[PDB]
Amino acid sequence: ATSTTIAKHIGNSNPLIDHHLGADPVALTYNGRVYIYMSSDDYEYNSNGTIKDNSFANLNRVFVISSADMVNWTDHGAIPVAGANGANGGRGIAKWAGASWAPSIAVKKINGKDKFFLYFANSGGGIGVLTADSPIGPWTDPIGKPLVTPSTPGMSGVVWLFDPAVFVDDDGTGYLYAGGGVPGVSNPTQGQWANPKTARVIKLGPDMTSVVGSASTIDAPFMFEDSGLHKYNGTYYYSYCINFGGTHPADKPPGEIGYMTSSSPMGPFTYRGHFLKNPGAFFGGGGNNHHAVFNFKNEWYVVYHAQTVSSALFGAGKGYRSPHINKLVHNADGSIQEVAANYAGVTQISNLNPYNRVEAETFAWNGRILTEKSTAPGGPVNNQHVTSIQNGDWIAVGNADFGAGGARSFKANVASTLGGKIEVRLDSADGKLVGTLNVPSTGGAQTWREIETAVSGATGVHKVFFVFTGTGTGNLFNFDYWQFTQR
Ligand SMILES: OCC1O[C@@H](O)[C@H](O)[C@@H](O)[C@@H]1O[C@@H]1O[C@H](CO)[C@@H](O[C@@H]2O[C@H](CO)[C@H](O[C@@H]3O[C@H](CO)[C@@H](O)[C@H](O)[C@H]3O)[C@H](O)[C@H]2O)[C@H](O)[C@H]1O
Ligand SMILES: [Ca+2]
Ligand code: NA
Ligand code: NA
Repeated sequence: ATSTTIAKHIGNSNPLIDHHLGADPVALTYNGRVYIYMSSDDYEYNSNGTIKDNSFANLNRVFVISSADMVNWTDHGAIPVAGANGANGGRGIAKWAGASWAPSIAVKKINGKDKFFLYFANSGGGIGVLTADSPIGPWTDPIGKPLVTPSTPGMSGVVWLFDPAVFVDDDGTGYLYAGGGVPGVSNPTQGQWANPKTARVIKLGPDMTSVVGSASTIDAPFMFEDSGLHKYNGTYYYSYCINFGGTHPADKPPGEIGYMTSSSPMGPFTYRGHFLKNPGAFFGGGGNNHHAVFNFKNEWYVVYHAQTVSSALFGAGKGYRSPHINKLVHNADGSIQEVAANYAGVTQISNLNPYNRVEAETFAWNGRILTEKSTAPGGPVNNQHVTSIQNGDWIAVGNADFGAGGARSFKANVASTLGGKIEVRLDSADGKLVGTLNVPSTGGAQTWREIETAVSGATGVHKVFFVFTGTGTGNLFNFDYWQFTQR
């Protein structure tokens, strides 16, 4: 049914979202929210409409979601990064780039103001950067040529010049890690598998949109891709995905996330071991492994991908990937424990306040809707709405705190051709009905009205379900934001 959750099931926190896909995740922690930026995985089909394996043909945008609590995620839509080959309908930002794989994100205070930098790979040929004054844009290409190419000093022996990771150190110096691939083309020797020497680190200029000096090689044993950097107790941890070829020793298992430490961001690094098995080990099958380690609201986590949504829909992952987050633990000696990747994920860290404007596209669970960029007046940058709403569809938030006094009323911004209803229920999709909002015909799908209705019996902490009903097909209404009022 639908009606039913695809993969992220009520009470579980992984995958983070399941109303569309998101590969190669990276995290930015910024002023009480974590933002996750992702390659734009999107199904490819044979001409007869049957699913086929991901060939990365759709990897020309960056999807962005954010959360204050690890359970409810705001969908910020897509950044149209790639602008070459007519990509993104002429509205792509980096006109030189045909692709925008594997984003990295950084924030640095420049001239007294926080500036944001989004890095990406134009497939395996070069890394670019876009800039913005907020974590969600709007975005500018201040170069627009690649930032790093094989002609950048120190980058010549890189096989795949991709998968950037950008770190801003405590002294404000930025560093870019990148590269991967295995030399030897169709058939690497054992020694080429064991020491590809294709990983690189280069210092960035103060502006974060230039490099200084030359790149240094990081000799990551069995390097493949997926550079990562985090800093824990004054030590720099370079992490990466271990390759799949050649014989491997016990301590460098194929397709797992390995890590190295150094007292300096540019090395020398020493291999320490491995902390994330292949997603296939946990969720069945196998595929590429991509990750980022981050500290959010004082806890260490890893964001990574797995084929958990595509598998649920098609009965095979086919290379189509979804974001997951689990806790990461450093030991007293500075080594990292194996991450227990799972569906349960991270328990909600803070309650949601239902008395502020909350985007309709801020939800923890759904069955089964879509989000798209919204014609509603006002709203946040790249404001989205919930759409593809049919009778019996629903969305839900985790742990909204109505307080002891509870809610007086409920408001929703909606656009509808024929009208419908939003039932507000506590705890479950068939739970206590605290109100029902009648969505009128507004004049059309792009004509917006804020509607208010009474609620009663909404006190304390509950999951909240918004259950959609109406007659006729197809889309009952679009749904932009909501807000409760306090008793
Ligand atoms: O090989 C065994 C194996 O074990 C199985 O149980 C698992 O299911 C598999 O995951 C695993 O196979 C490996 O799977 C990973 C995940 O996709 C592959 O890595 C990708 O390699 C290809 C290259 O063929 C990709 O696409 C290439 O990217 C370059 C970047 O420059 C680009 O030029 C071009 O479009 C492609 O050639 C990705 O880059 C990798 O993630 C292993 O190849 C595969 O053996
Ligand atoms: Ca909205
Ligand atoms: Na990455
Ligand atoms: Na639907």
